[PDB]
Amino acid sequence: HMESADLRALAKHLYDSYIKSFPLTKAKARAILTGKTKSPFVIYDMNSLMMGEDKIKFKHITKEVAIRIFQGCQFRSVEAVQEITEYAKSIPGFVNLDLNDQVTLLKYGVHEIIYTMLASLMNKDGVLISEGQGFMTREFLKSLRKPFGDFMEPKFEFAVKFNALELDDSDLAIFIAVIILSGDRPGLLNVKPIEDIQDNLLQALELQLKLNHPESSQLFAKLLQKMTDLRQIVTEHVQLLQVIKKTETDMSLHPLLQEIYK
Amino acid sequence: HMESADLRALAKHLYDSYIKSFPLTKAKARAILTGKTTDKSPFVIYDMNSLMMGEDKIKSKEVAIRIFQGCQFRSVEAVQEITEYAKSIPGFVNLDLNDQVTLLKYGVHEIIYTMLASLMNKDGVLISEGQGFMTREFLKSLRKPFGDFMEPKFEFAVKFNALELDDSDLAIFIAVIILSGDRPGLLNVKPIEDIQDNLLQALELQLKLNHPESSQLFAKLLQKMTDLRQIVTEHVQLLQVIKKTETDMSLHPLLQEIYKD
Ligand SMILES: N#Cc1ccc2c(c1)c(-c1ccc(C(=O)O)cc1OCc1ccccc1)nn2C(=O)c1c(Cl)cccc1C(F)(F)F
Ligand SMILES: N#Cc1ccc2c(c1)c(-c1ccc(C(=O)O)cc1OCc1ccccc1)nn2C(=O)c1c(Cl)cccc1C(F)(F)F
Repeated sequence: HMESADLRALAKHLYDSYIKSFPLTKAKARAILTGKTKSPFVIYDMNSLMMGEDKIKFKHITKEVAIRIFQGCQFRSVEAVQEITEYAKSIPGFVNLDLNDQVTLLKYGVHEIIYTMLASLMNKDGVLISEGQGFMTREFLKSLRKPFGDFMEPKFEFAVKFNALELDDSDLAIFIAVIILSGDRPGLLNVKPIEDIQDNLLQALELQLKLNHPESSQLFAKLLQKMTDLRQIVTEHVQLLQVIKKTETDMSLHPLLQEIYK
Repeated sequence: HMESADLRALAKHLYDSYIKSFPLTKAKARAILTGKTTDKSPFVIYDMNSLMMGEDKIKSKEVAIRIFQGCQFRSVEAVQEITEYAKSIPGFVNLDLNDQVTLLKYGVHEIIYTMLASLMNKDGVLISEGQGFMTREFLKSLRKPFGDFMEPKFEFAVKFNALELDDSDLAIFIAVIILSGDRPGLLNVKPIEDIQDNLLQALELQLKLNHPESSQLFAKLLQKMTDLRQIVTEHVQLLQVIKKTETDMSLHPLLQEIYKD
């Protein structure tokens, strides 16, 4: 169906575009998390949060602290959506799809991709922020009041298991493309070219994982099994947000801000 | 990890055990559903009157309850058939005993949905070992919550059935579902994953040999193991709500144990 050279070309194409599209790759994030490269500024409690937003001055972080961090996660997610959207245009065939289907694939895909790429920034002890210039501890995030603490912890829980696959950026670039080209998103008009592109991406991912992880038994199957979960986690996620909206009233934004985050 | 001759041997073993464990294969269900055979034709239940004729042909409760209890009775038998099949999977009975219980507890429902599809087409489902056929339309028109309890099974089945898997494919697929290392509370994840790795390898080769023109059927089938997780969760959220409303219903103790947490 496809030749190995075409699959390697597709894989290289996607890695290159993935490098241009996302500000902090997994390779650089890991160097920061491990201690293998200016230490990031560490946020571990209320006082160090206050110094970090007065020193680094995070555009997301800057009345109650738990609310402020939660909304900072939203600000960054909105940024990620545009980065993923630009990445999608580099996937071969994507821009030739019907315009409504492009929108639909992005609309229902970004949540899964944001979770996936968040893991690249996370270890069991915390998460990089502001392009790796800061590090906020898991314990500080989990200890936020209300439901905000239990909103943060499931991301870490997923990340630790996903990170045990030890995927690198060239693996992730194809994996992310596969998620986008999901022919079962609701309301798609023309499923057939979407599945045709996804089939080529899956062949590419399969070959990429055998060449890059030749000792990792059935990694391909295990990664698709993670694409199973991601569906669940995302559904859990939206049910968490809606509960927050109906319970909390200290969370009103300028109506324009609400529209941006709609 | 395993060689192809070993993978083909595992596939044949599993298909043999599957035939021995499940009385109504997909091959026989399809022969019944397709027809042009006088001897295998089912009696079709499509409304209240034909249900009552069916009990005098195929062989005090409100109709939706009676149908619902028929589903439970057969689900319990399915659990029994799946348990018997599971013990034939190499390595399964050598696992920690608590993990065997745990794998069955979280696996039977996903398997029941998978094998229910074999009995289904877009118009209804085989019952009574294929002697009867109850229409989708009749099931969906049951009152209360029972009508919409039936329909999602059909929605999954029409999509799963588009893969056109036969029984030798399904025997390996079902084994993979059972040997899932991510079930909550497992004690020894690694020996389960080691078994699943061999079953996945076996499934991969089996689908390439049996569906050589079916591009990426392996990946599409594992993606189906996605939905199944969703369907099962919707199922229990319906089943519990029904439990809280209806008391003319009692669940079989085997099923009761499975749904606890
Ligand atoms: N620790 C943690 C934590 C917890 C919940 C989170 C996130 C982080 C993030 C997130 C995603 C991507 C990136 C990135 O740099 O690539 C950075 C992120 O946060 C950095 C950050 C950490 C600490 C305080 C402020 C910001 N997103 N998010 C969501 O909740 C989320 C998700 Cl996963 C998917 C879709 C939509 C959303 C959201 F809109 F609702 F936010
Ligand atoms: N159409 C349809 C329909 C709809 C809901 C159903 C079922 C069928 C079945 C079921 C499962 C396996 C088999 C089999 O022959 O292998 C047969 C089945 O039904 C046949 C049949 C249909 C109509 C009237 C009488 C019998 N089970 N079930 C459940 O609801 C179910 C499930 Cl999936 C898992 C666990 C527990 C349950 C239950 F206890 F709650 F019932």
